Amino acid sequence: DISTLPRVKVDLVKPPFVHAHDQVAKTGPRVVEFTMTIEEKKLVIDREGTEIHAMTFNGSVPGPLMVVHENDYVELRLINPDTNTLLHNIDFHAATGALGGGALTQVNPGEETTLRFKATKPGVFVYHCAPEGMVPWHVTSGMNGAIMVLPRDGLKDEKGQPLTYDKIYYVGEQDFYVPKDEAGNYKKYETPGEAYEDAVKAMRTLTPTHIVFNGAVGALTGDHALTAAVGERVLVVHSQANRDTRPHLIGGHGDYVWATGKFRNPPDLDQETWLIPGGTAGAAFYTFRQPGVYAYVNHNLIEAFELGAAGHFKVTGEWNDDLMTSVVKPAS
Amino acid sequence: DISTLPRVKVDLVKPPFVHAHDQVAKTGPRVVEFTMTIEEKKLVIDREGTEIHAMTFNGSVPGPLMVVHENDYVELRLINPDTNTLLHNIDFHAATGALGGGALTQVNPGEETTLRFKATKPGVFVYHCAPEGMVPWHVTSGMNGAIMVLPRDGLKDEKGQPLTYDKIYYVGEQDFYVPKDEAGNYKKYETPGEAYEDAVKAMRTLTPTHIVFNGAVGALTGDHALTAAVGERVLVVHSQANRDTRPHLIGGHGDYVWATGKFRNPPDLDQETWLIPGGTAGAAFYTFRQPGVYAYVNHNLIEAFELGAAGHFKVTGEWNDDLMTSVVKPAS
Amino acid sequence: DISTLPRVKVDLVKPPFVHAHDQVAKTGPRVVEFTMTIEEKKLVIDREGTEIHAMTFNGSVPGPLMVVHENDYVELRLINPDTNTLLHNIDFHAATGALGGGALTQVNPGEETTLRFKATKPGVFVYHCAPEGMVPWHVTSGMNGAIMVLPRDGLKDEKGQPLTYDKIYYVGEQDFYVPKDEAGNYKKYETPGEAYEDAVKAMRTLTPTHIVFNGAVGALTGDHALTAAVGERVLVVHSQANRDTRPHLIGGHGDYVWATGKFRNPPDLDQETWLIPGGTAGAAFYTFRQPGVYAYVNHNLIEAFELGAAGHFKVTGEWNDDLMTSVVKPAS
Ligand SMILES: O=N[O-]
Ligand SMILES: O=N[O-]
Ligand SMILES: O=N[O-]
Ligand SMILES: O=N[O-]
Ligand SMILES: O=N[O-]
Ligand SMILES: O=N[O-]
Ligand SMILES: O=N[O-]
Ligand SMILES: O=N[O-]
Ligand SMILES: O=N[O-]
Ligand SMILES: O=N[O-]
Ligand SMILES: O=N[O-]
Ligand SMILES: O=N[O-]
Ligand SMILES: O=N[O-]
Ligand SMILES: O=N[O-]
Ligand SMILES: O=N[O-]
Ligand SMILES: O=N[O-]
Ligand SMILES: O=N[O-]
Ligand SMILES: O=N[O-]
Ligand SMILES: [Cu+2]
Ligand SMILES: [Cu+2]
Ligand SMILES: [Cu+2]
Ligand SMILES: [Cu+2]
Ligand SMILES: [Cu+2]
Ligand SMILES: [Cu+2]
Repeated sequence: DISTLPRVKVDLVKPPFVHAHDQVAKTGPRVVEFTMTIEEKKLVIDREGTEIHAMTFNGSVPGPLMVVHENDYVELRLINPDTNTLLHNIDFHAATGALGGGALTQVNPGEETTLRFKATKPGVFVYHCAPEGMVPWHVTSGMNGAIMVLPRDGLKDEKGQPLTYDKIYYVGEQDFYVPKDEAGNYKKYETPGEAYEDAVKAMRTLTPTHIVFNGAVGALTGDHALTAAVGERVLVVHSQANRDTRPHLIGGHGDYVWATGKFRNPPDLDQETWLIPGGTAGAAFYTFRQPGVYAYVNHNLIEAFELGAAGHFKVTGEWNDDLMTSVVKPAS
Repeated sequence: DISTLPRVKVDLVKPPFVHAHDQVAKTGPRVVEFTMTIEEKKLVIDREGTEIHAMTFNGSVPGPLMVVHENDYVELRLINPDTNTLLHNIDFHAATGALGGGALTQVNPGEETTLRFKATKPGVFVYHCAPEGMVPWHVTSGMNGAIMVLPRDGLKDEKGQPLTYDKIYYVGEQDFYVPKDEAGNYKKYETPGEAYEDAVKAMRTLTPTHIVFNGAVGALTGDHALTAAVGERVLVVHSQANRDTRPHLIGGHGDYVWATGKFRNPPDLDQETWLIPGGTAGAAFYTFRQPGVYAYVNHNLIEAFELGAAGHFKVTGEWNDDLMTSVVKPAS
Repeated sequence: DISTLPRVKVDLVKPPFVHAHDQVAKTGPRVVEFTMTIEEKKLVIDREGTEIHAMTFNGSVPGPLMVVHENDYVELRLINPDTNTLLHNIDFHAATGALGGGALTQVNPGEETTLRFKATKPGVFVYHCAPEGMVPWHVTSGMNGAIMVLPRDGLKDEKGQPLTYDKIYYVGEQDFYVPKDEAGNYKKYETPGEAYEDAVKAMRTLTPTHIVFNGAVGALTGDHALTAAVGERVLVVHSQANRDTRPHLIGGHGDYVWATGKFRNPPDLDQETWLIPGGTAGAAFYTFRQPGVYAYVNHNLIEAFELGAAGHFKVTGEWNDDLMTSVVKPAS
């Protein structure tokens, strides 16, 4: 009887940050309420000024990470304002039935809907838009995110002992397929609907023009680098709604990885690189042991360093010479 | 001494159905006899009327699923009638030696051969044609299928308790590479041999023109949708003989998945999407909990909704509002 | 205190062979010293005489396999002679900090450097060149290899019992992207630097022109086939520094596979085919049971038989008819 359960309202934050939550559940099951507003907007995705018409949940690519516990109810109010032009919906891979909620959430511009589902399976899961006849176009225009359903007693290692993270980041990786003219220049369109048939042709090549983290080439660099300190335990959630990726922390490892993101399974240990299949979210836990700049990449290095799938951590603290040292610096 | 073992003759059925078998072995080891006849035939693969010269085992793409138990002997009579034009053979990934039987089964049109092998390893496995110098052409023309070798005591969960399926379906996913003229129109050929050099060039792009389930775009839809009922336990065997795929049940999960298809390993639990590498068969077990239409896709959504890798389940029974419900239907 | 540890100098051997080592450690932790010399050289990669400017560690593609034990120190002297033209470095995925050593090992032609790191995590790991702004170009020109960090007590099966290999081979798989003129003919260049902008354009297609084992189409065939005997236990280490692969032994299996190469995890059993993600090394253990020719392939069969990713084992000994036999040889 759901009317007797506590309700809690959560305000979502922009990726790669994550809203505040408890790892170990401090209450019984709740109905957790979220609101998202669909925004169709122009996005500049690279250093050259290439623009697309992005389709977003809450104004960002990816959409924000939602965090609940196993056997909570998720109640989502989804708003499609009349400033948009397209019909949208939402499919949660975490949910059971009705095409993951897609069949129940079709909203024209000017409409809203509220869906509730029970989070019965622990893990990270993709959510994405999926309107009949236009599914890949929506998804590859940026309309995807993830939801983390924590076990009520938090995360566990391969022996069942507690694993506790100090920080958590969300990396959404996005494949874009920007249409090109005959010579290979990217095309521009006034509206999203203009691009439709050129978008289909670009997608059918199966060759993305850009692969980015957090919506743009270089989005997780500079002043937007991820930060941590030596000794901190960091959880990195990584989603790809459409195409396989293979994350790698340059200078580190995945100490504990759930590559396909489902926490009832034991993690894989000591990974150099792991495969997250398209349509999946995964999670990697790492304890930093050395200070400095780290790069976090898709380890198809072309996709990383030419197409955009690379970000940075900046880590503070003490250098450990036992782990690594230059015995003879580069010299003639 | 094989002459003292019982012999049983099995008649194969068309995919996505599977011949009758026992999950838990009701007899000791047997020699299980199968016959397959190679058919080269014209196939229409999409709604536009694109035709290829398919190369098939038993007239279907994929070839039929064979089912035996661990330590049975498989005896296959392979017939290549003189109405075909090409040399064929068979390679079982389940078998040990002689290129999986490929070296022993080369049959010109007008010839037959009988191979026997012992099924020493439990799991689902690919089989495919593999004639010297023309291996990918045969495979990507549809000449592949799968064989399931059940443990003698049936399937087990991650704790070693019995898992029993009520229904079993076989989904063969096929990458096709249809040659195109300069403008991008699909070419046509009177005979398979005509296509050879254009087929090689099309394959070398590594970009399939169509990716389909059960031999055609929309083959597992409409009146050919897969069916189940709420509460039924369904095993879905999925093979891809040449290229990676990432199955996903839209509105459901893989409760227990053997992504690389080998049953001595514990299954992965609660999967949203799983990766079956090319040259592998995998298996996913799901208990349906909600009625309605489900879509089963390769979750590269371009491959699914543009190139053809999507089918449907239609599930009957009672809706459960506790799992999912529309709190406020789409409204202005 | 590292000055009190024994030092041992190892001389590396050309792939696919591996330098002599102990499986179970016969000493305490050591500093293990290796030298590698960078060689930029012309390489013929296919039967047609296509040439590239390869960038190599120690003259080979892949670079040589290094073998140490968990908690040894690796000390590498890296030499870039003044006959080379480019700046190089090395990144070990086995190492912790400084971009896997990349930040500390930048060597112009005419320079050398010595790096030491502690091998804290057991497994096979990729190493590769990774100079700032030119990472994929170096890697896809062949500048990668692998390092195996054995547990001090050797390898273990899924139950923790010892697994001992009689032979070990290293297969480096390399994706090349040879630039093409308008008609599709491969281009030629006097120097590596000439190719730079054409190399970037070729890479951005994400479509390799050649995928090879040990640096050339057909390198592991003929008199260079891998050898074994019936009853031998063989470990095959396989790396791919940039792109996913799916190894398969034709006529055999992976009895025990660490697909992502990290030995603290239990192996997967009875694999037909396994996925090694790009930027990973994996390892497969097999006991041969039948004599004859086996092919070891990437089971995207186009990549194998058209693009070059295939090699051979030749296995000697006794044929076992119980496992497989021709009951009726091919006949009219
Ligand atoms: O600015 N809206 O695509
Ligand atoms: O956009 N309707 O609230
Ligand atoms: O789905 N593409 O890896
Ligand atoms: O091909 N998937 O990155
Ligand atoms: O190890 N960095 O690609
Ligand atoms: O999907 N389990 O990591
Ligand atoms: O109709 N045979 O290709
Ligand atoms: O086609 N020979 O039976
Ligand atoms: O083998 N192609 O995923
Ligand atoms: O790229 N494999 O679907
Ligand atoms: O969740 N359906 O792509
Ligand atoms: O291959 N084991 O699922
Ligand atoms: O011959 N050096 O590229
Ligand atoms: O190339 N310097 O030793
Ligand atoms: O990274 N390509 O499989
Ligand atoms: O697409 N990787 O072989
Ligand atoms: O089974 N050989 O591709
Ligand atoms: O990465 N473990 O096989
Ligand atoms: Cu949408
Ligand atoms: Cu989906
Ligand atoms: Cu054939
Ligand atoms: Cu095969
Ligand atoms: Cu280099
Ligand atoms: Cu790397």
